[PDB]
Amino acid sequence: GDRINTVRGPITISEAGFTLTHEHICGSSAGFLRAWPEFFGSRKALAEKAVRGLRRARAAGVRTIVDVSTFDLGRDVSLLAEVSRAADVHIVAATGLWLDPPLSMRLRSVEELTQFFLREIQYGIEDTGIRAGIIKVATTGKVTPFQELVLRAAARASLATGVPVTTHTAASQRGGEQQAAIFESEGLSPSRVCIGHSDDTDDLSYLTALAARGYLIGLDHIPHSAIGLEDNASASALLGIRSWQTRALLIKALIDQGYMKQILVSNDWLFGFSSYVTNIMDVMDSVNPDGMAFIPLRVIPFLREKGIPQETLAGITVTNPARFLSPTLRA
Amino acid sequence: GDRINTVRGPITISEAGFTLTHEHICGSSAGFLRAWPEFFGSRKALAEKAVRGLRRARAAGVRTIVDVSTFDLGRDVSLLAEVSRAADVHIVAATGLWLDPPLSMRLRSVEELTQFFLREIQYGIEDTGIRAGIIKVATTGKVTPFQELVLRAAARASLATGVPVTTHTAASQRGGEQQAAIFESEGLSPSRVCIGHSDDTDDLSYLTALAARGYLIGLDHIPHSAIGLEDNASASALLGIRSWQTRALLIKALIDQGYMKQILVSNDWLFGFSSYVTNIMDVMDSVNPDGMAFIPLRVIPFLREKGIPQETLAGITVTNPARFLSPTL
Ligand SMILES: C[As](C)(=O)[O-]
Ligand SMILES: C[As](C)(=O)[O-]
Ligand SMILES: [Zn+2]
Ligand SMILES: [Zn+2]
Ligand SMILES: [Zn+2]
Ligand SMILES: [Zn+2]
Repeated sequence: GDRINTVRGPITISEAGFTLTHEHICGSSAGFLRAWPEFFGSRKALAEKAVRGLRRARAAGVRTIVDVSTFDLGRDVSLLAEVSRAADVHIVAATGLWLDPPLSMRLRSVEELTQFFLREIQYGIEDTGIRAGIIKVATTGKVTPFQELVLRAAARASLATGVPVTTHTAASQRGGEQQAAIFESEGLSPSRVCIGHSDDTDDLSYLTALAARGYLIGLDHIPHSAIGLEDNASASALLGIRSWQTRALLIKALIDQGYMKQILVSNDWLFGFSSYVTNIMDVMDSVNPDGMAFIPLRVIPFLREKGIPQETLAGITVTNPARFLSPTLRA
Repeated sequence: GDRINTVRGPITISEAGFTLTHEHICGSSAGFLRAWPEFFGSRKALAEKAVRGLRRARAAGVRTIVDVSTFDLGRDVSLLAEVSRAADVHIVAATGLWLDPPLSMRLRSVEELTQFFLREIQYGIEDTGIRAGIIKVATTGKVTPFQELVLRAAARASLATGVPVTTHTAASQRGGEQQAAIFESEGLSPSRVCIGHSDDTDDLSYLTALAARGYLIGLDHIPHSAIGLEDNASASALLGIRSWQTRALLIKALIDQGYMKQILVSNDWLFGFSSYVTNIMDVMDSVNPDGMAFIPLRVIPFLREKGIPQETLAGITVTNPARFLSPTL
């Protein structure tokens, strides 16, 4: 109803405040942080870096982040709880599956996957008793048969619990349209779904058409940009070469079209990143030293400068995430 | 030098006894047992099944198993330590990588992989202080570029520590030849290497040639013969069409060639198996109700009746594993 799960327990949605709806503490792989912590220097070093970063985000006004790391992104909810408590920032944990499921997940049926997502929402993650407040799913442009199982299981878990679904897409492939079709074939309301990484495209017809159907639009890659780093193949492939201003103007664009209630904004940042080339984190941190504070420190003023009312910005950063995260469906 | 690391700490070579050199407590995926234990009923149920299975094997003469589950096979060394202590059977843990590395492993350099294998051997696995006593690697027929990195990292870790390397091969594609070539390019002695799943072929010339170069030959799929399951659409690509006796005779064949010193025998069994289709464990347990006791209860007597002397059988099951596992440079 009006309470959501965080890694410190249930909170009322009024307490969430300024919420970043797509972030990561650490982007990794199942088991990896605990098997090889010195990849990140140490577990302690990683935790301290996350606490420093989250504390700066809190100074800048952030009160909640949603960590959309799944099992196969190496989600360690014990780490999430430790850094949440120390930074005093709410963290919502995720269930679901991203793009790197191990065999023990890849070979499961839609029914089995449904019961796994329900366990993480209704019972707890691992043996921690920490419950997920969101379901994260990911597809390639053309959805694979396994990915379709994952989306149907996510829809079924969402209908049984009321918690929302948020996606990874290839926006240049208009990936959201095939995702939306599968979700609706399962009876899932578009108001329970955020189509993420949507600022990766400048195709406003695609974006507005999803928004008109009641989907939430995740403009969550705003600081991702390898401009100046064109000589870095791996960084360019990851971040793109569109400017952060270009990405942010899509926020204005969707407001101007009348869809401010459908916008969710985030940084998609992280404090460690093992599921890409070595030292990618140092490259990203040089691009955006603000980290997760990039949205409140850079983007919000940029948009106010362009004339967007304060009330509108507050609605996008506070009201929209609250409506989205509040469990809404079967009691 | 003459101490072997187990999940309960170091043991002397003489303590190892009858050793099964390729086994699994649970074939899974990294993080999976912790995240979804009810897939196996419960963690408790899996543990209890494994303790009964190990005690059965112990009553059939087994004293040590080598669990060749890697990180990406969901190795949980805390589970191994628990079941080892309750069954009074030594378990040697593994490092290395099998065929399901996640992105955080697949994108690593040979230098990075070498350091991870070294951490698990020299420092410990996770935060447990339990050190690996063997390095497990796997390839599919024609070695992929990443698999080649794994094999080279395994060779370098072995050379720094004396710990042996054991492999998963496609024997029908003669995959050991490519593995050996890579190991030798690194300066690794063949006597530190077991080429596994070798009973999956009838090509005796292929096996003898490897043995003559000094490789250990892992005849570890003996009970994966099934016989009777052609109605199944997932128990013929995992299990066999040749009888277990046929596989077992390869042991005798190699003995007769004068290579009994080169032979390692095991079951490649497990007590849980999530990295396959659902309910596979039920199929497997019905086909081989002996589990890890299949080697001592069926294969040893079969060889004895074919005229292999006790002393030779003890050499294969006690002496060879001890020489293989004892860290050596
Ligand atoms: C963990 As990601 C690079 O898919 O947002
Ligand atoms: C874990 As296996 C079936 O490759 O020996
Ligand atoms: Zn993503
Ligand atoms: Zn992300
Ligand atoms: Zn194998
Ligand atoms: Zn095996």
